[PDB]
Amino acid sequence: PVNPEKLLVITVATAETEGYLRFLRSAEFFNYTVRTLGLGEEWRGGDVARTVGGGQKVRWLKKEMEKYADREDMIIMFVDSYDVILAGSPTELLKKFVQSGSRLLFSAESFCWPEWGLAEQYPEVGTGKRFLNSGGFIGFATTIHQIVRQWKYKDDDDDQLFYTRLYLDPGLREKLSLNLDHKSRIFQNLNGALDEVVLKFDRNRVRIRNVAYDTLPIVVHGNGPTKLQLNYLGNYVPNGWTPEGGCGFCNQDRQPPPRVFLAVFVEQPTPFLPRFLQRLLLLDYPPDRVTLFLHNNEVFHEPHIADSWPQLQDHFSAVKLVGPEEALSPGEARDMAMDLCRQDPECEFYFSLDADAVLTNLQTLRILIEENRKVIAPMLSRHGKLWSNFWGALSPDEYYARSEDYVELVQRKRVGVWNVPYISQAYVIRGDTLRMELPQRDVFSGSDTDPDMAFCKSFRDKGIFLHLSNQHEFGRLLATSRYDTEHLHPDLWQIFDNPVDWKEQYIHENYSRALEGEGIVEQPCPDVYWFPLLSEQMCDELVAEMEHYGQWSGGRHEDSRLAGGYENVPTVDIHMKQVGYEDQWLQLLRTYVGPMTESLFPGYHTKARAVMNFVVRYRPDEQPSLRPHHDSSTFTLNVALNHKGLDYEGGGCRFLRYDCVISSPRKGWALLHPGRLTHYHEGLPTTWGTRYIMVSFVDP
Amino acid sequence: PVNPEKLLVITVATAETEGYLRFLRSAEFFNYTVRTLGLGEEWRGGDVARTVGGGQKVRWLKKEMEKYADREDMIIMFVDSYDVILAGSPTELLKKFVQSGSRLLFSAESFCWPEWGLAEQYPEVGTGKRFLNSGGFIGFATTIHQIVRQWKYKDDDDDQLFYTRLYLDPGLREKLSLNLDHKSRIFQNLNGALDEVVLKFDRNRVRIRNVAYDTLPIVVHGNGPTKLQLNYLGNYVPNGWTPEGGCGFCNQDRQPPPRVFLAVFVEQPTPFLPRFLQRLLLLDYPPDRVTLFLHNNEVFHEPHIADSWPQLQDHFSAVKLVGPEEALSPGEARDMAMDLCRQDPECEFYFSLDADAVLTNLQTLRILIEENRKVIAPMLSRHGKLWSNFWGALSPDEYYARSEDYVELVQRKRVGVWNVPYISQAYVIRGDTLRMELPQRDVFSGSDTDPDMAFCKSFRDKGIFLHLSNQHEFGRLLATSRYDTEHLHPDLWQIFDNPVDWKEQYIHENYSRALEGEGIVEQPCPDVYWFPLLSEQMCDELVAEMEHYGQWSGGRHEDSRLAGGYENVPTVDIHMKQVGYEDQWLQLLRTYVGPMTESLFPGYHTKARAVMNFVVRYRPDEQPSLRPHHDSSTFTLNVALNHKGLDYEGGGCRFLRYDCVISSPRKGWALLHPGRLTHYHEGLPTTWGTRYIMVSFVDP
Ligand SMILES: *[C@@H]1O[C@H](CO)[C@@H](O[C@@H]2O[C@H](CO)[C@@H](O)[C@H](O)[C@H]2NC(C)=O)[C@H](O)[C@H]1NC(C)=O
Ligand SMILES: *[C@@H]1O[C@H](CO)[C@@H](O[C@@H]2O[C@H](CO)[C@@H](O)[C@H](O)[C@H]2NC(C)=O)[C@H](O)[C@H]1NC(C)=O
Ligand SMILES: O=c1ccn([C@@H]2O[C@H](COP(=O)(O)OP(=O)(O)O)[C@@H](O)[C@H]2O)c(=O)[nH]1
Ligand SMILES: O=c1ccn([C@@H]2O[C@H](COP(=O)(O)OP(=O)(O)O)[C@@H](O)[C@H]2O)c(=O)[nH]1
Ligand SMILES: *[C@@H]1O[C@H](CO)[C@@H](O)[C@H](O)[C@H]1NC(C)=O
Ligand SMILES: *[C@@H]1O[C@H](CO)[C@@H](O)[C@H](O)[C@H]1NC(C)=O
Ligand SMILES: O=C(O)CCC(=O)C(=O)O
Ligand SMILES: O=C(O)CCC(=O)C(=O)O
Ligand SMILES: [Fe+2]
Ligand SMILES: [Fe+2]
Ligand SMILES: [Fe+2]
Ligand SMILES: [Fe+2]
Ligand SMILES: [Mn+2]
Ligand SMILES: [Mn+2]
Repeated sequence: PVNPEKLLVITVATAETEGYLRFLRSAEFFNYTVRTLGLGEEWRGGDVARTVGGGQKVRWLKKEMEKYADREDMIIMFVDSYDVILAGSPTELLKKFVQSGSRLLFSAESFCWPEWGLAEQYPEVGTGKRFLNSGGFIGFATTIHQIVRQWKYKDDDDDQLFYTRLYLDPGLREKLSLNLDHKSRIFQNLNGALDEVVLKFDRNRVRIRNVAYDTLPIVVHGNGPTKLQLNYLGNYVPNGWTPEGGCGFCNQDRQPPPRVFLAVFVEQPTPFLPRFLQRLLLLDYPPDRVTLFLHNNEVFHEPHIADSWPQLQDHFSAVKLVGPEEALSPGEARDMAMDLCRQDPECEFYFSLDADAVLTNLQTLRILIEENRKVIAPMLSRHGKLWSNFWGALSPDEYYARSEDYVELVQRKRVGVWNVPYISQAYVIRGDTLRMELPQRDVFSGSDTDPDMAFCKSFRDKGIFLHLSNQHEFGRLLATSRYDTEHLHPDLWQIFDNPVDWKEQYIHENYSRALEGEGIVEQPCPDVYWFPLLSEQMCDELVAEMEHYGQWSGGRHEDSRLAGGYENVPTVDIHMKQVGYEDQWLQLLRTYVGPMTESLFPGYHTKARAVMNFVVRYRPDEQPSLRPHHDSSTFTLNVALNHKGLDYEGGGCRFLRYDCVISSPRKGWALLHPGRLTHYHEGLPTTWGTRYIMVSFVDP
Repeated sequence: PVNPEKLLVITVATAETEGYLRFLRSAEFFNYTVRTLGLGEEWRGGDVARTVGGGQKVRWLKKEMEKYADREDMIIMFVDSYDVILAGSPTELLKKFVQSGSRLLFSAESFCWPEWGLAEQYPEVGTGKRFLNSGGFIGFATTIHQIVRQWKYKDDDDDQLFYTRLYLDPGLREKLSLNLDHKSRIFQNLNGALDEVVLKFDRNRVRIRNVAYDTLPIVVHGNGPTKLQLNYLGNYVPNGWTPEGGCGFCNQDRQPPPRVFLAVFVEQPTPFLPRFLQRLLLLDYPPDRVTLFLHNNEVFHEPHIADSWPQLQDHFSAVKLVGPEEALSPGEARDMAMDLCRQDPECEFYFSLDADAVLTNLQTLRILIEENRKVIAPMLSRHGKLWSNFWGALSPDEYYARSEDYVELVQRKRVGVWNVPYISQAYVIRGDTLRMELPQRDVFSGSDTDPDMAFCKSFRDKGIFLHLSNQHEFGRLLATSRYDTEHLHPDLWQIFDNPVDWKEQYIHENYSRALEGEGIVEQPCPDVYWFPLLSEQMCDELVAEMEHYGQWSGGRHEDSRLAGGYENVPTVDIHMKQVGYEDQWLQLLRTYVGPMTESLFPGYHTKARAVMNFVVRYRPDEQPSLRPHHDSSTFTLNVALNHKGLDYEGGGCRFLRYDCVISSPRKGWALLHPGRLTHYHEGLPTTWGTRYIMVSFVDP
């Protein structure tokens, strides 16, 4: 049994990047002893991401190995650091090294790189990997010194070619007992083997398994174009996220805060923008520490911004509006906003927030800052769907792809802080990072690629992780796809596409409490119920939309009311069909009035069918009253839309068989009474002003 | 001006017949002085109704005229009496006689009778009547004596031929100044002039006008086959019936009573016979003075007679039943019944009453006896129609005909006691008349003519008036036309043909009071009303009819009830359609339930449409309960059909939204509640016995 105190891990790292730090954490988890070569030095090994190079590693390792040239008691494993994680213990590692019978075991990979012609010189291996990879090897310090001491080439010469040629010397391969880990018992290179690697979960740690060879590798190497696949595995392996411990590096359970530049982007017509702008005043972060930048690209939203701007200017430290008249593209506005923070050394954090992001968690900005990441996004999802503001994987084209764990993350089956290839709509970036690692202005622009993808590609090219937290519930994403802007109040038509936000804006705030009991619902007349249904904003916008149409009913107009053996009881009104709001209003009936009626009339069942839905206008100068009649409905819904006293004087609804009068209606409240046989009723005359009501004859 | 004290009317009458008495009344009305010749003598003038004769009148007049052979101061008018009425005063009569310039004025008629060949010998008259009639003449006593003294022929020789031949002597016609009343200024003979005579009304008397000659005759002579037309006129002229005085011989405004033989005839299956038989016990006449004879021709009615007979035998003086097993024809039974009274000198009055005659006036028999007529019938009419138990006129065939005043009599625009040609269904005949004037047994039989017509013809042949009183409301006539006897209780199906009698038998006695207010209707649960609808007999017969059908509902049977989003709520029941009672039950709904629902739910209007009408049977051993549900109706009718306690133990109807229970239903009473939305309800389990209810889902 080889003593783990005799094992030393050597790696190379010119800077403490997130990948290197991820490597060290995995090393410390298993109590590995790591020696890092080359910190602070300038990397002269060339663009190893694009071509060959890396000889500076061999030079640095050769110098280091002269100390141990005679240390036959020492085992050394050289590995990369930026794209390597450790999945197994030193004890298991040494046990497997001894089992190999090798004196210097190199990792094996599928490709013969960089010289593909040398493939013939390699020994024939049946079913395992055949060729050498220089990203990881392990052997006796004496044997390794005899190999690396022969380095005498340029810092930008290829390291793997150097080891390959020495390994292809049959006499040297035999003299020193060199070997390759063909079946990935110790080293797992990802390039050319993605379909062979799966995560193997344990209670408080995660590994990988090679299903081709049925092994559990110690070293996971995201070599070549597999950095993002290694990013995925590194979210779990070895103690990233565990079934019983949860994530292993997030905050989990949570004097001046850092100054922040908040950039808000309005790049398309988006619903509920006044609500979004009002919410900015409610973000739980000291506003004197926040500078606001708002780019509005829509003339449709200029009135919305204008209404909010006095409150925003009075609220935040400083404000800046870039309107549609600047003719800025989205990529130019986002480059501008980010560079305003980049060129300001007092900007410690950049917070980018799009208009379709609804932050229900007012502590979002705090939470993300405490995570102490370079880049981090809150997970936002569209209500009741899988679509959200991040990607778990990339197609080969670098386009959208669904990761293996995407649904688990979106459904918050697994929560934590996740290294992901793409984020959007909301993210917090460290100002230091913009100054030191992404100093260019063309972050979102510069190519024909979509700006939000160029942004993410810009950071992946620099080795900057893009983090995503679902540790908390942060909010949701508005549907903006086909937002019909040709209305006086377009958000009235948003009941289908954005129902949660529609309910918060238009359904009465005390509606849901009334539906749960709690003694809000009243019964002013025997079988006539009274409950809050619409908010004041819904009433005001519906009335406005009606008057904007203008074409109220006149003579010859017929309604479905029964009085004295006749249906000749008309009202001056507009039907929802005329204004194209019937489908929308029928949805309100199914979702909100139906369940209320079944609660108040136990035993009755409804699907809220209604052919007759209309807004009535009473006025002393045209039609102020409505004579006694029955409704052609099983039950009738009657919603007030303005204020008695302020907007009109005059009575409301009289139920004759009960001598019971609703004399003081309440604005967003609805009456619910039977339509036939029992509740013969009358609309009392409006004597001053104008009285609006919304009526539906449901279940005719 | 000729003194009316010089005028003497002479007529002939061997018996004080109704026609003679009618003549004398008209004579006394105008203060005429009448000398009647031949009373008590045997009539030897032959059958003047069938052929020639009447010379006995001329012989009797000749003897009488010898007293006045020299009385030039005296004017004498000879007229018939049995078929003559006087329509004018002696003063007007003498004024017209003088105006004629005649010394002996004979009446004129259209026909030259009895020798038609003598027509050529008559003077030519332009447009008036040409030939002589011996039924009336007026002249000086000296001139008349010179004519009648030449009589020397047989008692059965023709009187009119005698006068005609003397009138056709041109020298004698000239010597004595004989004339004919060509234009009916004084005498109106009806034969051949019916289309010329109309009634002329005054305030307190009635005349006739000749529209051909525009005259007002003094004497109306129903000569030949016009006796019945004279009967019609005699109902008015001169003071029979007047617009301001009413009838002039009826009682108008009304110690042992006469003994009566009451003969009841059941010659066809007739509805409501048990009610008819029960009514016999309620006729307001001392039953110890009444003998009952009942002829039942229908085996269908034998059980009905059997049930009633103990009460009838105990009630009346004596009773006699002739059943179907005697095989008596209607004419034989009516001959038998009438002859039982005829051969019994203690029978002072005969009262014949048919089973389809409903006497609503329990004083009928008294009223008719007080009228002191030989024959008299109460006017009975079929409800809401003109058909009734008399004819006003006869066709030439002696068949049915509508008289000019028939509708006025049936509608009781004119009331009185009327001389009519035909009566039926109910009449009171003086026993003396049967003994002395109609002694034959074959009154209804003897020919192929219908028995009821033979009866009336028998009396008209004897000169017996058939009287009809509409002076009071006496009753009605049942429709018996198509009485469907193939039912367990056929009278249940009589709602159309006999609705007044159907209502009295089957509709609850206190229903109509409840419909007029009076605080019978109850409201045991909020909008659930409770009123009496059916009588106990209706409930018992409907249940019996249901059990007699027997085929109650079982598994797989579906009803129109809504519970928990489903229509799977069945009852063990029978639908009215299955037993062929739906049309009948829908008529009950329209007539009785509809108007009640409109009274209790002001504003609602109904035509009582119902596809779902059925009787439910609850039993502990099959289906004792009915789970909570809604009804597929605007409102629901729910009628109990038996007694809680006596017939079943267990609850009734529970309305869940009100915690209101109808725990003690009342038999013929009905519940009336809404069917939808508000009155979710349950049928509580029947724990002992059997519970029947009648349900209708009206206005679905
Ligand atoms: C919803 O209900 C709350 C509480 O029941 C209402 O709040 C009250 O508002 C009145 C004036 O409108 C105040 O006088 C009370 O003090 C408030 N009570 C509380 C507990 O805050 C609220 O107004 C209701 N919402 C709407 C739209 O009517
Ligand atoms: C119709 O109403 C009358 C009176 O309202 C009912 O007669 C009463 O009957 C009860 C017993 O049933 C007696 O105790 C009372 O004395 C009666 N009152 C009178 C004024 O006679 C009659 O029962 C009702 N008819 C039906 C079929 O229920
Ligand atoms: O600027 C650099 C680039 C490279 N490296 C080290 O050199 C190794 C080789 O780089 P890379 O993993 O990107 O090459 P690949 O494995 O894809 O061939 C990295 O893991 C780092 O340990 C470094 O220290 N500084
Ligand atoms: O039995 C009789 C029949 C006849 N008359 C009288 O004779 C008249 C002639 O009879 P009738 O009127 O029937 O003959 P007609 O007018 O039809 O020729 C009657 O009016 C009676 O006055 C009579 O006294 N006894
Ligand atoms: C690592 O070493 C420390 C002693 O410094 C020990 O407490 C810890 O349990 C070790 N961890 C493992 C995984 O062996
Ligand atoms: C008939 O005579 C009486 C006198 O006895 C007289 O009172 C009556 O008014 C007279 N009637 C007529 C109609 O002349
Ligand atoms: O005026 C009211 O509140 C009642 C109006 C009404 O009942 C109707 O619209 O049919
Ligand atoms: O049992 C009862 O009285 C109620 C029965 C009922 O409601 C029905 O027949 O539908
Ligand atoms: Fe309308
Ligand atoms: Fe209404
Ligand atoms: Fe049924
Ligand atoms: Fe029911
Ligand atoms: Mn590498
Ligand atoms: Mn005559």
